[PDB]
Amino acid sequence: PRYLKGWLKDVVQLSLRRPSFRASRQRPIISLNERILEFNKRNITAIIAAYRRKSPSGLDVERDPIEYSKFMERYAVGLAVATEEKYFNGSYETLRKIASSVSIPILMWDFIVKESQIDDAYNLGADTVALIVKILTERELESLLEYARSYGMEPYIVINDENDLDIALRIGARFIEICSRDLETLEINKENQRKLISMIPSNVVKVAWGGISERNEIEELRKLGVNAFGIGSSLLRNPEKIKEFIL
Ligand SMILES: O=[N+]([O-])c1ccc2[nH]nnc2c1
Repeated sequence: PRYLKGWLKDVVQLSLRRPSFRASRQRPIISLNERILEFNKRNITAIIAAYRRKSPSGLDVERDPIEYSKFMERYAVGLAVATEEKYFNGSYETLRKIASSVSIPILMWDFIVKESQIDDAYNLGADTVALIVKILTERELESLLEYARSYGMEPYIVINDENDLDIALRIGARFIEICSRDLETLEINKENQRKLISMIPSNVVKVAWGGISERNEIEELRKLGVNAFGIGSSLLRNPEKIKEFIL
């Protein structure tokens, strides 16, 4: 990984030691980036809802993951499931159960630093996995991106600044999350997010993530070319708010 500090250094050491999941996949790969493009063609707002318990950017929320996921199946373009253990109180078992209960695309949100975590994502039923430029070298990114593609997944490349966007372009990312939240400091900068969005070619599927809370900001971002919108805490507090974000 990269040289890191603070909680990101801790979570990378944890991920390096995380045991593998050793069962077989029991569902097809359902492409999230293609379903986003289909929603775009249907002029349906494409919302990626997240399930987590703890978060460095929120108070804990304890709710039933299956009631939540089955509700979101009716409205969301896909579901992100936070599986990191210490800072998100996530679990592979939770991802496994959600993936078995719904038929929309599932993104595994974790801090992927070794190929076995991609094996894990595949075997658990996730359709794609996040790769975070801030924690990986260019060599590691390209290797993990190629490894995920060899399973038929199109990884979800997470960027937060200009250096990250440069690396995402270098490595041939086709599916990019422009995250407004710096993971080291937890600060949000939407001006920087919009600058990055303006520098991404049209053929890349773009997801805006980070402090999205209002229908009007979705519409503004869609006008700038963003294809889909990620929303965590707001929907974890009140799932039914997604109906307003779409309608
Ligand atoms: O909790 N999440 O599933 C989740 C998904 C994507 C994100 N991007 N930035 N933070 C994120 C959190």
